[PDB]
Amino acid sequence: GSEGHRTLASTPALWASIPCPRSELRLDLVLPSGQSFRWREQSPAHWSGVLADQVWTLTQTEEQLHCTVYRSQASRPTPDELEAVRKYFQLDVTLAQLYHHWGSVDSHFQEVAQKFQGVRLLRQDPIECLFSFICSSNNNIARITGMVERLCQAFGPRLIQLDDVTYHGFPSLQALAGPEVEAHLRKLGLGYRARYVSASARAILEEQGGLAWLQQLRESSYEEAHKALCILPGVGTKVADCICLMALDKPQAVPVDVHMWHIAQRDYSWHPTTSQAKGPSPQTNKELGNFFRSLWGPYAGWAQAVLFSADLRQ
DNA sequence: GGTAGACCTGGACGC
DNA sequence: GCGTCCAGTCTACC
Repeated sequence: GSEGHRTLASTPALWASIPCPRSELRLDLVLPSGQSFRWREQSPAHWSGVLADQVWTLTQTEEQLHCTVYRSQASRPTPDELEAVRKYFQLDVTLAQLYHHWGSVDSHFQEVAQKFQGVRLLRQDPIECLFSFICSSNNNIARITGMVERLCQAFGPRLIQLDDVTYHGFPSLQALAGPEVEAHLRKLGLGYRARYVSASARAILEEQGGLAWLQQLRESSYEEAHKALCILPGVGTKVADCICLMALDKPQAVPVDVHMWHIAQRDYSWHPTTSQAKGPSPQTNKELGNFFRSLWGPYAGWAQAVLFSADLRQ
């Protein structure tokens, strides 16, 4: 009853709603699609994870996004806490308006969008986003998901326990910059990226001015922001774009990877022009990003997520 | 300036 | 069953 992960049906009084039609958000298409790696569908149609330093479980009906929080006598999420959810899913951005625009300038998008509605971008914390995607390079979402979980378990603050799952907040720069972190991360199966994590945590704390340097990129320009991030070990052009798009409010950033290359070739018959190489490379990857920006506009990164998510389902 | 080529770790084939 | 293919970043040369 009062134990384990909650379900909308079991603990009715322990759920608050936020007006949100499935056309504006589809949890099943957003939470497991490689944006954030910290959400799990513990119960069918119920996703649990850490949001703003607290554990939440989210579920939705046709017109509502039901939220419950685990902090203190159990109670309903307050209006202020629900506002944390709204900000995380950037609910002030009307997805139906973006879908209309992209579909208007791109016939292929319109065709796909019809079947994959509700794919929006999460507004993530800079640190979590930075290190989660450092773990993403040359890897698959399933494996990345485990790496991130073990990393948080070992270096992140212990939050709450539901059933046999103990939730952890994301590790601080200081913790990731700690001694022997690399070796520990290797035993945790992060592979060569273990070095990237330690190396990048130390570089930020003792070379770039710390957390302030990162959070500052949020007001800087996409070009500026993307440039500064590539300085970090393990952070190439794709990772930097992921961070710009998902944590630094740069909606035009388009992370170029294997999926986008297949998509470009299969669905748009795209081929590099300003570059001589016919395959992925720093120049062609860059050109591909500009191509998608010219095609979709200021929110090209968001449109990317729609096709990426839909390309995942296959 | 622009490349082949290792670099962790499995799940997924193919034979 | 076992050796590949596959889900970016770094770097030693050309």
